[PDB]
Amino acid sequence: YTDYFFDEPAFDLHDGGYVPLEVSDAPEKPLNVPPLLKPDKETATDVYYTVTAEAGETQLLPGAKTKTWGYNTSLLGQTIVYRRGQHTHVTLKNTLPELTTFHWHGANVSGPYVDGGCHAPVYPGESKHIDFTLEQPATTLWLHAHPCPSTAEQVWHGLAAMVIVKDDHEASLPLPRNYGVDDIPVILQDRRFHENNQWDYRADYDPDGVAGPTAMINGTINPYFDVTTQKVRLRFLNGANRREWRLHFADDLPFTQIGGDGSLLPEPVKFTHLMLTCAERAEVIVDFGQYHEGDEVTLYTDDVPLLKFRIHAFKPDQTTLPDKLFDVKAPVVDPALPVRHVVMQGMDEGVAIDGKKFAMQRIDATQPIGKAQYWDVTNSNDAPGMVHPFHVHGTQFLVLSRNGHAPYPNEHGFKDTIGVNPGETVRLLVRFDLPGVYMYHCHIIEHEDGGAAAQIETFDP
Amino acid sequence: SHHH
Ligand SMILES: [Cu+2]
Ligand SMILES: [Cu+2]
Ligand SMILES: [Cu+2]
Ligand SMILES: [Cu+2]
Ligand SMILES: [Cu+2]
Ligand SMILES: [Cu+2]
Ligand SMILES: [Cu+2]
Repeated sequence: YTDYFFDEPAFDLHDGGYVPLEVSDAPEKPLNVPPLLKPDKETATDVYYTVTAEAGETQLLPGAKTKTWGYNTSLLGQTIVYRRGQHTHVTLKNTLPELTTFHWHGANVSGPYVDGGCHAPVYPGESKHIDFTLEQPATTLWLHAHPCPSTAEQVWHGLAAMVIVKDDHEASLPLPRNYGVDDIPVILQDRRFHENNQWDYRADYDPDGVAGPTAMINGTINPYFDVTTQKVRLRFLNGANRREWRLHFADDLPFTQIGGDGSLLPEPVKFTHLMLTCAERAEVIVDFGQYHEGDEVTLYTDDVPLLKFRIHAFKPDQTTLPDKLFDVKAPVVDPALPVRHVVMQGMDEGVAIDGKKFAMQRIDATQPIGKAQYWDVTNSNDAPGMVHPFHVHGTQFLVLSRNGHAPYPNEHGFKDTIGVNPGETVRLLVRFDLPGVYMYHCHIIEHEDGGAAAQIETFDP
Repeated sequence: SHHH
């Protein structure tokens, strides 16, 4: 028995071109925690932010600095806090040598301009302004680049940032919430270092997914984290181009998932082993109560150590989580509407959706706003296949079934990305609140760039 | 506990 929910035969580690992680010989160092991006101005009703994509240099390994890109920093980005109900104004500035896109993955905003996908280019040296008001539950989202094609290369350079959404309900729960002390991002990525400590996407390119052997956690090699509280909230984001993370602690220390892509979970779910596909988020609580000062607990993926938790002195907490975290209010399907069938096909260069590759001017589907529809999403890859993380812009969906059976224990909240196993049909409940144009695609980023993407137009009827 |  595998400890994870996905189908073992389909794990990334069965690919012929699989790249194992190796522990780097680089020095151990403190986990970089990206600072909170300070607003330009904030009132209760409004918040103003400037977000600048920029090119710089980061000391990742001894010797030469790695050339990297980031938002408001050299690599990755400062964490951006949004609040449900607050009118948000954002100045998007591009100081890169390439055009880019500012994609708010999981933010229910209008498409395709505010959404910041393929049709929202910001050229070098120019600025754009956007505004929106999030009307969605508290969760962890993220920002990343999304020029079509060239998404994979821009993310590789380092254009990803964690986005936190706050709401009244979540503020009232007994959760670690002191950012950088007991509540931290865990942005899981891999890279390959070449001569002079540089990255080289083009040398490492593979149409089925790029992965390197060195794990990078919040832009840090060989990180440790100093624990100064009994409980810690980890916001896991899989920011890798392709790699799956199979997370567990030494000695199978339990942890509890309280959150998924789009919302808190309806109920807490206890885990010893958690698998995350690309773009998935999982918020977990780890209780270090059994441990004493000077102890050490290692977070692993498979047999490879990722992050070392060094236990300092902490005040007792021993709080309980309620049995119910969040009320999931499922919409009613519109019974006039057919079941939508979406089929992901191919591997390597042959990836496609419903028989076609992406065309920027072509609309592939329509759906009325405010009306929930069943989407049946199929991964048609015969064995041996791979888990395809399917993502829909502009919405948070609910998962109803997997091959006619229950979703996984941690998939009863709102989600925007779901891993579809080979041969599997998952049934989703999908509603768009806002009119415009939205993409759906595989979130193995090389698959997206290789054309495994379609666009849907939503309209007011 | 090795993994896989
Ligand atoms: Cu206003
Ligand atoms: Cu404005
Ligand atoms: Cu994304
Ligand atoms: Cu997205
Ligand atoms: Cu184990
Ligand atoms: Cu996308
Ligand atoms: Cu794919």
